[PDB]
Amino acid sequence: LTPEQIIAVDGAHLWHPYSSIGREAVSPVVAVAAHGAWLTLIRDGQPIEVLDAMSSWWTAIHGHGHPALDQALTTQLRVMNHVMFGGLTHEPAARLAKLLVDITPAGLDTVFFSDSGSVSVEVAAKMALQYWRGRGLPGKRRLMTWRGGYHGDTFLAMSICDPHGGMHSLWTDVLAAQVFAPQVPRDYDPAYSAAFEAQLAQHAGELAAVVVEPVVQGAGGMRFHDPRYLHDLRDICRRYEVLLIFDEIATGFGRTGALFAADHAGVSPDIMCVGKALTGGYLSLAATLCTADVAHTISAGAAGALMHGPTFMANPLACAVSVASVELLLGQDWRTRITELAAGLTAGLDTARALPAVTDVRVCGAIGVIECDRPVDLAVATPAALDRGVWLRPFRNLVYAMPPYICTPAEITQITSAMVEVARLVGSLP
Amino acid sequence: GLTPEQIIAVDGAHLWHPYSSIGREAVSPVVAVAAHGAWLTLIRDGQPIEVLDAMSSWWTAIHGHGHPALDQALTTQLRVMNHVMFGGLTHEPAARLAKLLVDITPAGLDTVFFSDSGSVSVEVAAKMALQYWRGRGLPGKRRLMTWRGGYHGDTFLAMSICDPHGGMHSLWTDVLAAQVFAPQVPRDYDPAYSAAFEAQLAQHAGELAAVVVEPVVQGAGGMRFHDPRYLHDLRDICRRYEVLLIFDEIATGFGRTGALFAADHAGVSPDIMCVGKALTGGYLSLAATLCTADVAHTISAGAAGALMHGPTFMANPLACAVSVASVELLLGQDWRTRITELAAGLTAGLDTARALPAVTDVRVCGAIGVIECDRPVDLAVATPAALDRGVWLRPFRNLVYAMPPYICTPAEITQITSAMVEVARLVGSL
Ligand SMILES: *Cc1c(COP(=O)(O)O)cnc(C)c1O
Ligand SMILES: *Cc1c(COP(=O)(O)O)cnc(C)c1O
Ligand SMILES: CNCc1ccc(Cn2cccn2)cc1
Ligand SMILES: CNCc1ccc(Cn2cccn2)cc1
Repeated sequence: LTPEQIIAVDGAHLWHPYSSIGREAVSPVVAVAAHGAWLTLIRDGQPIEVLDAMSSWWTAIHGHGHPALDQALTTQLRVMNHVMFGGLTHEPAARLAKLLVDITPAGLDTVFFSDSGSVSVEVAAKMALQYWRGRGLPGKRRLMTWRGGYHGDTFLAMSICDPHGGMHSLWTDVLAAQVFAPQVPRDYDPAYSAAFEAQLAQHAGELAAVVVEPVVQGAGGMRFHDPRYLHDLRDICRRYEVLLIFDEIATGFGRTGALFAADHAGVSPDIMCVGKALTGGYLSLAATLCTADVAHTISAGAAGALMHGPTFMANPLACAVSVASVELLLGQDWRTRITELAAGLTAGLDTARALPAVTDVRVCGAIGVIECDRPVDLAVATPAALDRGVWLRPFRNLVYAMPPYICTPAEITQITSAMVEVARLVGSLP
Repeated sequence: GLTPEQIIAVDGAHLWHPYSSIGREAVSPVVAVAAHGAWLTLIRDGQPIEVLDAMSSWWTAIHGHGHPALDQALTTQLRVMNHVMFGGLTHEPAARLAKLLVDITPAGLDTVFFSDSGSVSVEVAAKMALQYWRGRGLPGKRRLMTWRGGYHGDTFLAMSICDPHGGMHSLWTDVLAAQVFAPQVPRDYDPAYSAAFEAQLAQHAGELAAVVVEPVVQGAGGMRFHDPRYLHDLRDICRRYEVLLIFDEIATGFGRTGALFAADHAGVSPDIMCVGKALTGGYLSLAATLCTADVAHTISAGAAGALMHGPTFMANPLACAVSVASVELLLGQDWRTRITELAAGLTAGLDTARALPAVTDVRVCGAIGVIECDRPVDLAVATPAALDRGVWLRPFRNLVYAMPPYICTPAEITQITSAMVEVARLVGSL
């Protein structure tokens, strides 16, 4: 298919994320190649090279077409594409589970693989609810979280999305009614933790778990909070016997400057979800980890087996590329790499602070954010970014980047310059 | 990795398997070290043996493992573009697959929403149905109706339409969305069943968004078959009472029941349809939810807004590319004759099971062969019995069944059915 043919088929038949099909002002851009940190897109009938500043929704940490990851896939493809995990096991699953248990916060020694982040959150919730059924306390059936959060798009995951500002707000009437603490602040305030504890204490007998994104809340607004809050949550949850679940689907694998964001606080949750960067952006995969005690208790009493089992559970292809991606991360000085990236983002975004439509500029590891005073118009932002050789995808009032770890300092500067210019056009601005 | 004994050790310590109580399962996973064509290489007593994948790896590997055309499609795509985000970008594999799917599915399904798993595609179908009625200004239409014996995945909304009387999610009924269940659909056609279904639906019509069923064959809920005429009745009932019709074809799609889609046996089209499993030929996780023009347009009518769903790996180029090849390979051969031959082989090979003391029924529909027993099938007995006969079988409940790859030769089907009969014989010796 030519790019024009692709556009025609796409307009007629393809539903895109978070959209009203046939009603979007900004049409999809055709992508025809991806190599390293760069995408080849078609614009005005011609190929242009642009930086993947979004890492393809925060997944492509080593860039595209990395030879180690490519070859891990093709090596597994030759041996065994896939077998059912119901009754069988295999080397890629074992290798990946071993790696994940070793690098995640202490105590997480059991791994349930699934095919997507939203499913891994549903699995985490199922684990927490079934845990309490195994304990003979089935009244512990609600979840608690703080506002500003996002945990995926399946119906239980939607129930812990921010109720007012979250994308799933219109569904509140049909979702499980969960417990919400106020928005966690950026700076540490002991009063916030005290109030969280008081609220949790009131509901403890009906709460299976607290579920939060640690340190960085991504899709709900790119908000950062002090890691000390996580220390407090761990303490509160321990004292009131509520399980602690960390959703690290966005924060995992070095993105915030630590291997997992939990590590900024030295905290271990009872259950943890990972995904996105897990596969280096090649294939869909996610995992839910839990402690041995959680795993055992889930089938205690009359609770029985954990009744979940995705058809493509522990897919050899996805596991094999994930193993390579994780090993590639661990085999380099990733901490210094992310520190350099953060410094580049900070330096490059500094001039945005003085722009009239900019409310805040903030950086956490390989995450750089310009918060604006109005929603960002994609019809204006997209051409401006492409004109500068950068693929950016703003949402709400945020112009942000989560670039591949392989970006050179010059590439980071190109990205930040494009971001600054997009921000200038938000408030330029007719 | 890397030896089978090392794999077993890691697996035992760290890996949760589907539908199981980790650390409490009597039958350990068998190590798989390769798969090619219709065969798996499994480790039995430290030795690698080749056995037939009679299950098609949970009903996905319709062309066998490592089919050169599907391998090639994957590697070709890998060399150009592994993945880009579908939020703002489009690409050739997504367009090619969407065009194929709209062309080969029941008439009227012209819009495709890709996702990463079958369970998610069911949640998307439900979200579409609910949002459709919100767009029509009828937010009271928010429940689902189905018949008993059904299965639709493991995420929490999908669980709500699993049969709560003995279905795998039966313990959760108290916390799931309360749906409307008609009695078990009979095998033989009885107009009285449809008349009763209609009377029940009529009472709930004002609160029903959709009827959701598996057409012709109910898989995970019990390998039950029903007359396709029932689907004709459902279409008519749904039309007359203004309730959407959703067919979950995740198990029945792509030729499995002898028609390209099971709906084709009845000559009807649903308003929304889910596909998955065999979609990728069993290489990678992918699923899709299709809907009519009316559903797509309405969903964002009446101020209902965008469809707020968007999997991170939505429309993954690798998964789409191998699916295009799988679908084209199916369409480019006389698949209908192939399935007819498979059905004849299964029927001929399973006939001797009817006389066995523990066998209550033997039934075949397309490339699906089922021996139903009068007691649960002990995996500890069935597994080595089948393996010693060169066949991988995975019974569940009281069912010894096969859904073999379409590439199975008559000799291979004879081998599969012989193993099934021996398993059934062993069941009845208690
Ligand atoms: C396999 C299947 C699903 C989806 O289950 P997953 O484990 O998510 O693949 C849904 N519906 C039916 C009828 C199925 O057979
Ligand atoms: C991306 C993400 C998810 C899962 O979303 P998917 O679209 O299913 O990948 C869940 N939680 C968080 C915090 C995420 O960033
Ligand atoms: C793989 N998830 C869907 C699915 C669920 C149950 C079944 C039947 N089964 C149950 C246990 C083993 N197989 C088949 C597919
Ligand atoms: C891809 N599903 C998770 C997810 C949801 C929202 C966002 C933020 N976003 C919303 C629109 C474009 N980006 C990022 C990841």
